Amino acid sequence: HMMENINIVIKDVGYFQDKPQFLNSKSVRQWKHGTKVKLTKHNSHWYTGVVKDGNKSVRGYIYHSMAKVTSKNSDGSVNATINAHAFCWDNKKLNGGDFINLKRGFKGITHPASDGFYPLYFASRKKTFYIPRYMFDIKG
Repeated sequence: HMMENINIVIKDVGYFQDKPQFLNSKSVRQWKHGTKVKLTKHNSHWYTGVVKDGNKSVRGYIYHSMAKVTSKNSDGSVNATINAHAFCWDNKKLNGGDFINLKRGFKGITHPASDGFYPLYFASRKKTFYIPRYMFDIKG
């Protein structure tokens, strides 16, 4: 049994990445569901904001479906609540194509991936989706 499975759970967070992309980005923050933040609209699909790591200001980007806007500030910023969810994609670009919104706490099975693209086989679909490491925990 050289082949292995991994039980995974999708994190209870929204992803505030160092770039407005899911591939080859680092999390500046993984904000718990319900966290209240200030953001600015960056484009049709992304918000941006700034946080402090020590005295250093760091910019991040969060996908529109992970941020519920509750009010609009005069300076053009917005006040929002984080809506935690993840994604898996039918290709390793992690950008459009066929993708699925995975609910916070979604329980899945995957396999060791040397390239960091963890495969999810959905019976109902006839296809492999891919989830990056940073969107899930391994029970243990």
